[PDB]
Amino acid sequence: SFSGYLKLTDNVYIKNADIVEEAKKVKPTVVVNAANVYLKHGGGVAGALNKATNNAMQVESDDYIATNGPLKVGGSCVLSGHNLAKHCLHVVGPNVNKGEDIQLLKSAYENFNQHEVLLAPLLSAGIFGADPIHSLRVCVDTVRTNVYLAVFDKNLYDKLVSSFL
Ligand SMILES: O=c1[nH]cnc2ccccc12
Repeated sequence: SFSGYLKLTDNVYIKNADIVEEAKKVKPTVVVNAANVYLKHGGGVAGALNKATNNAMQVESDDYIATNGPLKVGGSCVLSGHNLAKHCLHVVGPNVNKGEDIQLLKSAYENFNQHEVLLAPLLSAGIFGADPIHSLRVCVDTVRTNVYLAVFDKNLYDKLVSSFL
C-alpha cells in the first residue's frame, strides 16, 4: 500500500513524490490525472503520466474524445490506468492561465468522492496556475474518500505542510 505519507486529516495524506513513480510503485486502483477538457496530455502531470504509458493513455484518450466530445471544466472520466493503475480518473480542474473559473475547483475535487481511495496530484496547481495552498484547502474541505496526494516539488511540499491549517 501507500508509504511515507504525512496524515493531514481523517482522509487526506500527502507526500513529496513524483506521481508517476508513486503509481509505478503502488499500482493504485485509481490514479488521478490533471487533465484538460480535450484529454491532450502535453505537459505537467498529464504529460508525465502519458509518457509513462508510452503514449497509450493519449491513444485511448483520443478515441474517448472522438466518441464523447470534450469533458466539462470540473468534470471527469474514468479510463484505463495502463501500467500505472487499474484506472485513471481524468479530472479537469480550472486552468486559471486559460482564464477559467477558480470556483470550479470544488466541483473538480467532488469527482474524487466516487472512488474509495485515490493517488492524486493537487488539482489546478502547477501549470494550471492556481495557488496550491488554496487547492489543498479545497481538497481537504471537499474530498471525503481516502486521497493520497503526491506533490512533486519538495519546496512546495514543505510550504504546503508548514502552512496547513
Ligand atoms: O508535474 C509533475 N510531474 C511529475 N510528477 C508530479 C507529481 C506530482 C505533481 C506534479 C508532478
